[PDB]
Amino acid sequence: ADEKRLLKCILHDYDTAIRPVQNVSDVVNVALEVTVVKVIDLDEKEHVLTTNGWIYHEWNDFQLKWNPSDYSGLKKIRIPVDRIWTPDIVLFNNADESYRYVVDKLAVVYYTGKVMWVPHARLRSFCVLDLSRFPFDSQMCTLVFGSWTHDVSSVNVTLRNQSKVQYMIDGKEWQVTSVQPKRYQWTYNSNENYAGIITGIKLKRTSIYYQYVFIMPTVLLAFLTLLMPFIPPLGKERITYGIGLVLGCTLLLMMLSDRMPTELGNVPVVAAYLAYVFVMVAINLLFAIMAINMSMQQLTRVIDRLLFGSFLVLTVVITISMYAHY
Amino acid sequence: ADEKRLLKCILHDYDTAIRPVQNVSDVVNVALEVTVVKVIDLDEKEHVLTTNGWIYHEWNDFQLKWNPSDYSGLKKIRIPVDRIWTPDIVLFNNADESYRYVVDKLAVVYYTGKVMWVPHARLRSFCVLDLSRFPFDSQMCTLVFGSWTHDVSSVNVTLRNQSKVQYMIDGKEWQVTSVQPKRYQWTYNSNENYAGIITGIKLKRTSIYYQYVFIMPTVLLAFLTLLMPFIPPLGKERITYGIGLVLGCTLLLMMLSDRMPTELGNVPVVAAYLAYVFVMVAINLLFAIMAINMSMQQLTRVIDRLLFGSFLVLTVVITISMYAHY
Amino acid sequence: ADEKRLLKCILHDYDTAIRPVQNVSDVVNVALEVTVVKVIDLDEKEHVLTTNGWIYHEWNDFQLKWNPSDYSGLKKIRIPVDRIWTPDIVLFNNADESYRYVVDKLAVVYYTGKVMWVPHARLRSFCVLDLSRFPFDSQMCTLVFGSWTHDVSSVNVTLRNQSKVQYMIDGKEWQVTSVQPKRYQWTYNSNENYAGIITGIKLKRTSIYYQYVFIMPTVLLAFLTLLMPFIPPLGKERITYGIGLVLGCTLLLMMLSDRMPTELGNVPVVAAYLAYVFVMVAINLLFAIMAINMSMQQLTRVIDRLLFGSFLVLTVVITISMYAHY
Amino acid sequence: ADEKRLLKCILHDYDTAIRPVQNVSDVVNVALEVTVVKVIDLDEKEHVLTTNGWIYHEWNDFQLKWNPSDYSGLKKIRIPVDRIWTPDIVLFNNADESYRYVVDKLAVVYYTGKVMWVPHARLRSFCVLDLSRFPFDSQMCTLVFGSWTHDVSSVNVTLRNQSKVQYMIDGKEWQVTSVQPKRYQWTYNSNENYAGIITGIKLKRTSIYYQYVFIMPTVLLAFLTLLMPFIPPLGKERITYGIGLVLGCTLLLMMLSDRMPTELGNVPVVAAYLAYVFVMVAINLLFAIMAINMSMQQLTRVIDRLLFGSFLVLTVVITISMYAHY
Amino acid sequence: ADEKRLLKCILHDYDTAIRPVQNVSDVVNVALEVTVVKVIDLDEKEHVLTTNGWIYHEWNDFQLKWNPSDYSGLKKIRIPVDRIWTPDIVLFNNADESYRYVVDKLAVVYYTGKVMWVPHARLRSFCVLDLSRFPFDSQMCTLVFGSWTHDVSSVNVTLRNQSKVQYMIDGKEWQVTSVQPKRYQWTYNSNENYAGIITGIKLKRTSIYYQYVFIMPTVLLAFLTLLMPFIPPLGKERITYGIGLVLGCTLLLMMLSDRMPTELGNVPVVAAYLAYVFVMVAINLLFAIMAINMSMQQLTRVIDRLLFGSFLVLTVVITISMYAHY
Ligand SMILES: *[C@@H]1O[C@H](CO)[C@@H](O)[C@H](O)[C@H]1NC(C)=O
Ligand SMILES: *[C@@H]1O[C@H](CO)[C@@H](O)[C@H](O)[C@H]1NC(C)=O
Ligand SMILES: *[C@@H]1O[C@H](CO)[C@@H](O)[C@H](O)[C@H]1NC(C)=O
Ligand SMILES: *[C@@H]1O[C@H](CO)[C@@H](O)[C@H](O)[C@H]1NC(C)=O
Ligand SMILES: *[C@@H]1O[C@H](CO)[C@@H](O)[C@H](O)[C@H]1NC(C)=O
Repeated sequence: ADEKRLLKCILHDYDTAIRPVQNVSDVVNVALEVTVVKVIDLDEKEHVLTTNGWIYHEWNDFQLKWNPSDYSGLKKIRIPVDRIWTPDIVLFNNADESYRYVVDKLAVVYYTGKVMWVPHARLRSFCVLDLSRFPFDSQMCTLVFGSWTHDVSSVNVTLRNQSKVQYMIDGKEWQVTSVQPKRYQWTYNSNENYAGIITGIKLKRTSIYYQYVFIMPTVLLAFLTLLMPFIPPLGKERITYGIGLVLGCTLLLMMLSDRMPTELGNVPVVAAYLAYVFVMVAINLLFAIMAINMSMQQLTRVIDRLLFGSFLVLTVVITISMYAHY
Repeated sequence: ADEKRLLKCILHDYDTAIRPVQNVSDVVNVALEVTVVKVIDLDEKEHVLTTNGWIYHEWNDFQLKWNPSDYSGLKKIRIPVDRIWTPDIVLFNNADESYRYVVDKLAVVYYTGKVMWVPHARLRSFCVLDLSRFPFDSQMCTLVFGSWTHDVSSVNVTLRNQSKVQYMIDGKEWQVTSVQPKRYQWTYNSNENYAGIITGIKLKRTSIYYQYVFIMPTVLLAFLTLLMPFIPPLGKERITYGIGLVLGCTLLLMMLSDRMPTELGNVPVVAAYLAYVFVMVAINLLFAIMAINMSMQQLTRVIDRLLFGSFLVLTVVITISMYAHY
Repeated sequence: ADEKRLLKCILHDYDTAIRPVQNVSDVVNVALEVTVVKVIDLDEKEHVLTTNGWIYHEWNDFQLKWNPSDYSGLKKIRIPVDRIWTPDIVLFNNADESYRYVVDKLAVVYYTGKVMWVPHARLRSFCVLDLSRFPFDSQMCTLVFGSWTHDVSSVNVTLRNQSKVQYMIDGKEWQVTSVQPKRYQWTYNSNENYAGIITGIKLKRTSIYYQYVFIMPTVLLAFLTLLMPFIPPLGKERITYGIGLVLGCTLLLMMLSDRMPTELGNVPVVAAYLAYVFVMVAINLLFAIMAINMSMQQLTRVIDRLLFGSFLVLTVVITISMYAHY
Repeated sequence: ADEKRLLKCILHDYDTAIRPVQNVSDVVNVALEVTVVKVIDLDEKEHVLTTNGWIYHEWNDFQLKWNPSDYSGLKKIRIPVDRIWTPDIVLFNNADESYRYVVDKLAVVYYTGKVMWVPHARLRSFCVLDLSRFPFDSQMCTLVFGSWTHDVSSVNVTLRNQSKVQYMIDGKEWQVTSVQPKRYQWTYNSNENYAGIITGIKLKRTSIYYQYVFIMPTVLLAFLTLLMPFIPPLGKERITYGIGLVLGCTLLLMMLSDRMPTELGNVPVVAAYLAYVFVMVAINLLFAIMAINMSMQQLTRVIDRLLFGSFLVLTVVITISMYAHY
Repeated sequence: ADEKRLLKCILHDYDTAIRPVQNVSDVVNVALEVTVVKVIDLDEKEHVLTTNGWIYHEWNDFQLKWNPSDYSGLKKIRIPVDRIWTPDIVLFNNADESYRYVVDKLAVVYYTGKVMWVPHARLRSFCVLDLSRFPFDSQMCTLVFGSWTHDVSSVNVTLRNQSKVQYMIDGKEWQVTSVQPKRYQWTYNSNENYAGIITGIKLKRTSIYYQYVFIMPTVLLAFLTLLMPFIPPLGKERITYGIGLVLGCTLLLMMLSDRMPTELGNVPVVAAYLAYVFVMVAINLLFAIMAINMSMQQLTRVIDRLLFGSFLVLTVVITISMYAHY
């Protein structure tokens, strides 16, 4: 055939380690354009982001060079990567033990050595999450690419000439805002410098799950605690009501802890509000016990009325402070 | 022997990278028919679907050709895939890090190059699930196959001529309705175009587990809350009963949060009903507190009777709104 | 040496793809008998069965043939499978992504071509569980083996001449009853026919863990629920005691749903009894509420006495209905 | 160099399948001594033991034979296992799907063919646990090694001549008692026999975690239940206190069931004590209900005093029955 | 080209097993410098530490040598590890089944044989954690490297000449203090001796999650317990309040046990304080029961006043003893 002849005549002595350059001092302008097609998940327990995407490689090759006119056209040939040279561009903060690939076993070539190896992969990266806004958070994550082994003296990791990648991959759990990728000059040491590509993915949470699971039960428990001071001390249910709120707040705290991650910086607003209704319960149990001991003149009516007013105004201001996020 | 000499004569210089076509401009008509023999699971926590099945490959081969009359019949020979050409048809939204195979190490051949590579695999795909009807939902799943590396200019990914695949794989947990596969012409970019095969599996949930675990306790707590307004204010148990319902609703909310997935769009109907009975408990506890403070003329009888009637009508209408699904 | 000489002389041109037969129309009589030496687990959550065992392969080989008389005896030679032909017999409903092996890297040979390859493996299969009797169930499991690629026209998958495998692998968690293997002729399509070997493992549950965790607390909660009607209505404890039973039943339902699997058909007996004690606490709370509102002539004594009699007889008859299983 | 000359001159025709013996009837005396350097864990949920260690191989080799006198000394050469013959000695109850290795890629050799391959591995084995004494248990586990493929007619799996391996690997979670390895002749069938090596590791639980998490709360709730009969029937708190104990024992039962394994033989002592205190709560709630029923002559004082005495003596005798273990 | 001919001329007969030394008695001075760039996690459940980093390997190579002057410069060439010699330096207490690598498939070489292999890896090691100060702890962990197969007679595992690695890679969950690495001479046996490089990472916990989820609810439950002696015995709520505290403490214990690791030595301070609050509730319920029995002259007022004083001083002193950690 003809493709077999081309493979025989252009993979004669092509070692998979030799740098595909003519002049040793010259480098190869390896391009890159990473695209995320679907974000899988963002687990804050281990600060892992799992996003499905494809990485667009493109580099010139001095050794791969053939003319189509004598070889009957055939301007598109597909070569597996195991037989041609390959850049070592990998994601720096990969979560997986090994950097895995999907259909990264075949790369197209052109007559002017213009390979377009495009692996697809489930990138598992690390990003910092600011849970101060949690769950109404906008934790932007970063995907980073580059070569750990060789540096700018070997390859010039550059961005694609056409960077029309202003896409919005809207999902059912997150809304994704793509950020135009940039190039930064990494410095392994003082003498030598490396190259790197940064891309940004801004995640805005649009799922109702966390609101329904935390905000509604917590605010409604705060609602019952707001009505705590009304029960008369002699009813023998005031302290029982308070301890019931203790149990309910403890259950909500256990659930939130089961959900909210261990590796945390500042406390989330929902966790703070749950803690704050918990101390609400503590303080108004203090006042209920004081009132019942004093009952056995009865001026406790003014006391718990002003107490109710103070808790109304302070709880509503903390609630609006929390709501200002959304 | 005969098979050994046939292998020697037909694998002389068959590289595993060369496209098996005579004319370079011509393509190879690769067929496909995916069949699901047993669905394993559908985990909505990560929107993953695990289904066991086999995928049927069929393509003509120009190079592999022999006459059986001189070679003593032998119309069926079994060749491992590592020695012959192979299409890169893969599932687009694979959940696994790598696209794994089961007994995809041997493919049959015919004298007119008519290979029948039939891998078996545990396909792990992604689905979009409308949790509104959950658990009485019909979350359809799609399995999509195609070639990421090479495109229509290389292969024509086409459906089987005989598509009698109207089967129903009825399981003990899901009712599976097969959908006749379709072919869609994927467009990687404006200049180049690709091919793809999409199949559908409609999943009907027939498991008693979910409604037993959620609907029964939730409607039961709704029943108990419905009876709350009879408890006299002076009995010192109405508030205790209400806080007991608070604790029960909190426990049901914890179970729902543990089971119902985080990656959620609209709220499920069972979650809505649970939140609705939870705010029910809030409101009728408010009325109980107002009644007990007003007790210490006693018109609360008419008040809680009309209250009970209003909650009868609204609880029955929300319950029948839920039941309209089933 | 002599073993190296034999290997050089009898593995001259032995490709690992050629069918080891003299006449092409003739097939090779591959024997098989799977033996389970220790069952690991049976997880009903994903219908997975993990059993450790060994699979006995035995097939004649036309090509491998030498006389020991001129080769100084030596009737026992060990060959790794990577260099000899191997049947593709695999388990049809494997749960693992790939069909893995243990010490399946060496197979013995005889002078009259009687290879006795015996892999050991952790078989991970699928079972259908009739959990109506759960936990006092007898969920039988089936292990099925055969060749997906090649069929009866290639190999005759048969049982061993002697099938004395009537063993009982009694464990500390399961009673294992082996079933003699059977051969069934699988039909991939109308024109072609395949072969398969099925074996059965009857699993009796002898563990006390599930009993102690579910039946004892459930029946004792039902016991307390039975005593609820004796509490006088005016004691302000009947409603509190009833809601305490409601919370206890809710917690027990949480733990049961945590343990009992999602992929379910008919409801298990313990789950039915738990739902039934939920109904119990609901109904007797209804009657207690009616009694307390009616208290404010007091004929409720006859009412709750006949109520206790009716509920005692129905609870004991349902309890003996459950006990009839064990 | 010189080591390259050794490698060229001793790996001339070294096949990795030939048995390293001169006379075919003779066997090779393969020695072994497994050593555990750090036990990772013992999970009773799946009866798995994860222990880090190294396994010591030692066998004579006929083909490796060279004298240092003409070869400039060099008594120490390191050979990777891929080019040298190795025995198939593998753990008989391996828990992993495949038998994994750590730095089992290089083995030393001597001039008198005395290969000393010493792999390191995380052995994941199966052992039987007597949960009766749990947590104050001494569940000894066994590691068993041998050759599944070939038998005593091929290798004589023997123990090290110097077996001074009476070490104590004391950890922060388990007390490890080493047991001298023994050799047994495994019988695959009646005609042929195999070989095997047993080592024993006795695990004494010295952790305080299980005591603090189960014994303390269970005995403490038992302490509260012991004081239940003092509460007067008319105080309207005896029944509420009893149901609070019901909820407490239910919570401890849930957490214990979450921790205690499913694959269980006889009931653990802590589980038995928890069941005992739970039926304690049932019985004394029965007596409280009867006392309040007769409350509405009051001879109940003698009744609950003698009840307190009898249940105190039986509580303390069961407690000392538990304490006899520790 | 030039790199291709250099590779042909310098990988003529370079086996990947021969020690790269001229004199057999001489050793090769393999250097090492480990760097941790980002700690992932420290899971005390299995005493595992996951830290992302890179390992700096550097060794002389006698065979690998060229003169750049006649080879047109080219002072740095990139070579994959599969074709050159490699040290077997690995982490001694690796948690993973196999020692995995990231981009450890390419190593640079210099003209004076100064290979500078720099693998990157997710080190999963074992370290001892002193849970006494937990969560306000400083549990140091150790990473250790060395050669299990060959010893000092083969390689002199030395530390980097420039050890300016005094970096503080502070994260959002742990404050990381690097410790300058040291060299220790491991002794496999009496006759032979090995080498090893040890480095230390001091991990200070700065996360707010742990104290927020444990100490705050625990200290506030102790606070609520402290108010208990005020409730009058005749109010029929003191026993109910106490049993509510018992249930809350039981829930808190269940949550802590879910979080606190099983592999434990000394009890953590938070767990001890929780045990103290159980003792709190038990003792004050005992006194409450005694007071209510004695109520039916009333000198109990002095009793619970002095009880409050004694328990307040004991709780405040244990609280300040706990706070002395932070
Ligand atoms: C790499 O490309 C950038 C793009 O502007 C250029 O500034 C830089 O000089 C290039 N470096 C090399 C070594 O080619
Ligand atoms: C592929 O097959 C479809 C089936 O009708 C046909 O319409 C299309 O033209 C074919 N394309 C090529 C490139 O053969
Ligand atoms: C396979 O063996 C069975 C055993 O009786 C026999 O009935 C059948 O004819 C055999 N088939 C072939 C193709 O040898
Ligand atoms: C193996 O060694 C044991 C050690 O005493 C010996 O009793 C036995 O006879 C040996 N067997 C063979 C086949 O060498
Ligand atoms: C290894 O290096 C250390 C560094 O001082 C030195 O003390 C020791 O003697 C060396 N050993 C060998 C065998 O070179």
